[PDB]
Amino acid sequence: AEKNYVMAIDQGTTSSRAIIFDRNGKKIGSSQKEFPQYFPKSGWVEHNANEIWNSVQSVIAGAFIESGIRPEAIAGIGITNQRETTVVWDKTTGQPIANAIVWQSRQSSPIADQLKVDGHTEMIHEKTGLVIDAYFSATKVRWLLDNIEGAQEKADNGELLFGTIDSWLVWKLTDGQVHVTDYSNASRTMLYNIHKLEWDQEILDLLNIPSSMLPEVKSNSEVYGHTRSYRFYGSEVPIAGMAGDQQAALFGQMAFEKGMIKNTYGTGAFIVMNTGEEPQLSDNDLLTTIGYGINGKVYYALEGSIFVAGSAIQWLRDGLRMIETSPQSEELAAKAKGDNEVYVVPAFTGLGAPYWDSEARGAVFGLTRGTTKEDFVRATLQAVAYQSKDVIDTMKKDSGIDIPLLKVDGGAAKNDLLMQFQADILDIDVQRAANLETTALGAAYLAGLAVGFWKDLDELKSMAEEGQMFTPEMPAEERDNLYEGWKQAVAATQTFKFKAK
Amino acid sequence: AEKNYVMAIDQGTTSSRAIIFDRNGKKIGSSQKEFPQYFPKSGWVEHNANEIWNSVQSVIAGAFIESGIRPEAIAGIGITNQRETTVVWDKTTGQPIANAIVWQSRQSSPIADQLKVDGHTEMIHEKTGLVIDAYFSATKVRWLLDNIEGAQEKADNGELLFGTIDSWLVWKLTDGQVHVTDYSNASRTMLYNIHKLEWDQEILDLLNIPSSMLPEVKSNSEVYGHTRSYRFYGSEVPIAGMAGDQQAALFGQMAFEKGMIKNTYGTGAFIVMNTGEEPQLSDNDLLTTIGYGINGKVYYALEGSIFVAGSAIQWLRDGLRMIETSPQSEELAAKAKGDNEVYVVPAFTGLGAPYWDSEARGAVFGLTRGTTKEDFVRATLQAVAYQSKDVIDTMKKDSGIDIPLLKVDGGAAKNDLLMQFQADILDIDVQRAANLETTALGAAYLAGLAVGFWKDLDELKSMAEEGQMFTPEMPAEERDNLYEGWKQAVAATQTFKFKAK
Repeated sequence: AEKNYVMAIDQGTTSSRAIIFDRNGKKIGSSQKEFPQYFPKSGWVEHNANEIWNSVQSVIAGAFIESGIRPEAIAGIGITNQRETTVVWDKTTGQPIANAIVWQSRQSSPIADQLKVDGHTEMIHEKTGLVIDAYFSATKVRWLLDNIEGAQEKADNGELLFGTIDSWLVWKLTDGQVHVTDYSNASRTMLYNIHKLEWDQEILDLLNIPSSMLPEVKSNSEVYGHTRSYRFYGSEVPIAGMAGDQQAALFGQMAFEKGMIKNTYGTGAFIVMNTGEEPQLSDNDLLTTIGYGINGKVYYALEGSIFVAGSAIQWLRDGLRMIETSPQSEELAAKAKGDNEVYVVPAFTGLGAPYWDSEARGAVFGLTRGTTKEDFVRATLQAVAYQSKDVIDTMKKDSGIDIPLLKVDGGAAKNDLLMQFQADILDIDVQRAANLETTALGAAYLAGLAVGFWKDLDELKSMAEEGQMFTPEMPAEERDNLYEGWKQAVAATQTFKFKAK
Repeated sequence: AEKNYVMAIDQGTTSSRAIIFDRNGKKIGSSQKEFPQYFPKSGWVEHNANEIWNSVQSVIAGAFIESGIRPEAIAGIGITNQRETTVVWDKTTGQPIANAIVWQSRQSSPIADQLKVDGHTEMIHEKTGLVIDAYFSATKVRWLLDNIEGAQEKADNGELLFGTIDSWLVWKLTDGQVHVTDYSNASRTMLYNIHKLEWDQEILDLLNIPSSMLPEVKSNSEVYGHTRSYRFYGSEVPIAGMAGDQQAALFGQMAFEKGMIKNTYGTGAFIVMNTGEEPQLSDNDLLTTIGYGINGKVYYALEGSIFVAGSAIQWLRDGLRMIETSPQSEELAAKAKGDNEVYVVPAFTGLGAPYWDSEARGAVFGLTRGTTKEDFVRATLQAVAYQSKDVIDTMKKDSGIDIPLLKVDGGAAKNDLLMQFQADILDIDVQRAANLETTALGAAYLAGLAVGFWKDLDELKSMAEEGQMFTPEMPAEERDNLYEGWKQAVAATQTFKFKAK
């Protein structure tokens, strides 16, 4: 009955993963599994919430199998997830009313556009810290209530429940007894007032979304409940940590103080800076969101979202069929002999921060007869490094402070050439985490703190390990020219706004 | 809780699988997973027994996840397995002393040859119904005790245990509380007397194998014990059915009466005929083994083993890299345009029944400038149909009876073209099971009968499923020419016995 381990579940965009950690933060067992991605229409991205649940069941079992640990030895469970993605389900049957709409989907953009034409931009920003876009949960719920036959009526009759992925997983783990979400995930819905810390009745009324659908909002570190005995191999394990994946990574990077910033390279790339208990500054071209709430306090953050990063490589593999495997991209890019003047702006679903141009589409520039597959792949990889600079330069201007160090993590961070390029273009040190899955580590820490597995933040910091440090080694003239080309490439991309009439 | 399902675990040569069945015998959930194959020296084949256990834990979990059924709803578990494969482990640590030696391995052939030169053939055949060969467990255990430093002494002191895969799995499921095996698996060890129904001391003494290593032998349908709640996802479930995979298939085909025969096409192909409560003395060139023990009686069988069947296709994929995937073989074979005079005799590790020539190796004949990849693949696939005829003709000769019908199952039986060819060459009806995994079905039936899930054999017959029937449609002339060529090819293969030095 000795509880010597904590489990973290990371439900991502294209795969789910579960990891069991010991008191020292060491990985004892891990498992990962992909699940189906659906693209019913150009720009639309959907997931089957039941398939997501099955992938989570699979990796939880997989982690126990690799570790050889008994479920009764788990002290607590932490859950982290792809944010914004929306699920609406029937409370009695627990069956989703349709596929979940992924954060990547643009299917609800017409609703978002209408909200802007009505002049609600400043209003929404004041309350939520966000920009009006189909990226967030709000318009996705509206889309579901508009397009799923009889859904609005069911919702008005209090038969339907809304939830981002964290809420959906806890509902499953507690078999319908707990319907909750944490501050971080709630702030990404565009339905939550991040200053008053409550669901915004004004926005809810505006979008005709009943309150009966909404989960209780709680902190990121506390016992929300426990797994049903039959939901965790006979044990009732405490579910005590919850956070959106990018915020969990911030916590896992131990970015607990104002100014601390990180970038996670995954399906998309997300730069997040801790701004403390007071979001006292300008957040122009960025997002003001809740980093995490612990010990009765709420810590805000500034964020810059780059929608397409790893998915650009997936496109080279599945769309153009240019590369056989995603990891192969690194091999090909390292062999590029071009002048490095080719630019790929993979804005498949619009440009993210600091642009926020939903009308822009993917583009390529500087192509010559000598451009090779290697050059094309290299340009595609470099795009995330360039836009990360666009975001960091914006943060520096908004915060007014200086950023001498960037902590990084995520799958793509494994590419040494790319991380070196990132440091080179930014002209600041880039410190990679000892273990790329800092997202899961962050969730584990939140749960661990809630159940006393770890006594306080200081004990966490004592587990810190030093990861590979990448220092700039590129002249000012070169990096200036490289970045200038990128700026002009994005500008040209933004001029192409063809709309068939 | 209410028990409305039965689970079957089939631990095969290259993969493991778990299937959950309902009262009507319908599949509610299934899962399969491959595990590592090790080839240390040419002719040697080994498995890591812990990796096999992990593959089983994986598919058990996968079957529950796909089915949506809870372990508390399982009435009983049936276990079936690759036969002969040997594991020797430390009773205390539970750790295997080395990799398990697979039935395919020839590493113990020097030990088997030495037994023949010493003239023990008649003695062994009379006691076990088998032939002296590295195929069976006996020489594998001796190999382990000869080559694993300190193993013999630990065995003499009773610290080591021996077990075929079924025994190892039950040992793992009961966390070392039960060390048992069934009649069918014990009969394949070449250490068990199938007439007296007990381990044979004379053979044990001959091979210097301590009786302290041996498991208790029980029937194929009875509760051997219950799972430990932490070894079967939270529940203590009866383990009530156990049988070698080929015998489990025989039971699943419902070949309960004397004369009923079947062939299972998988990694290898095995023809098994039920001989009733009487072991057939006229078994020249074949094997007399135990089919299964149930209702207080023991039913024997006559067997013909074709070692290389599906593994020949695996060879075309991984060895010659002639085909991209195993299923691609059928598509290629269907396109062959040659006159079908190319013969492939895939005796990689020697010829099985009715030849039993351990010195023969793989060979090909009838090649011409016009022979294509398609022709080569078709010839490879046809080899199993030809040797199956060699086996069936031997059974007819030994039993002195006709065989009008042959029931077939197995993953490879899915090839309509191959099954029709089988029927054409044999000139008899070939009835394929509606459910190719009759092996798992047989295991589920044995376990079901043991826990009263099904009351009797007549109830099993009631849920019988009708499969595709294949009738001969090839003229005697073509039929005889095709087969005559095969006989001449095998004869030529047996003349090549080159031994360096």
